[PDB]
Amino acid sequence: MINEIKKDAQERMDKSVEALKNNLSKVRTGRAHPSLLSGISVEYYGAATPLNQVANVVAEDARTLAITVFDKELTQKVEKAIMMSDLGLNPMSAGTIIRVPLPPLTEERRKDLVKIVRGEAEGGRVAVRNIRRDANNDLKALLKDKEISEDEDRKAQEEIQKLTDVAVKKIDEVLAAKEKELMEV
Repeated sequence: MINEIKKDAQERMDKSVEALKNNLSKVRTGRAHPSLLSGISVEYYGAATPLNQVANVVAEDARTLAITVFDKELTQKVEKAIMMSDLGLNPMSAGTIIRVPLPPLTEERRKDLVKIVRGEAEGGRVAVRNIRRDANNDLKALLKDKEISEDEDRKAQEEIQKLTDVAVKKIDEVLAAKEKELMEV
């Protein structure tokens, strides 16, 4: 059962990492990231529809987003949706294209978002550490039931340790990159 425990821990940590990245993607920076608008929804033929199903979102340049609405009848609803997302964005349209510049961060706002991303990172780290703790306890149960040897338990913990260190390093790197962007003035 050691292998099942290791694989489980690995899948759980990998997903904790993805969860962190997803969360950070919702944090606006001075740089263009189509992902920032992933949560945008527009009323289409009576139903709340994802932005990506009614338009393509691309980075025109490092600091500008370009949104092309496929149906000309949706351009203004899309634009309004963006203004409603309260991201401090000023979308401007023409035809089916909505240009959305990414404005620079004010000092006060930069320090606030840094706090937020560093806090999210810490959450990812505690998540991964909870998984290591949960996996190591599962190994202990086996050891104590005499299902695995002490040496197998110790080797397993070592592996768990490595999965932990990698996940945490991944989290630290993702944080660094995000802070680097936030520090851009």
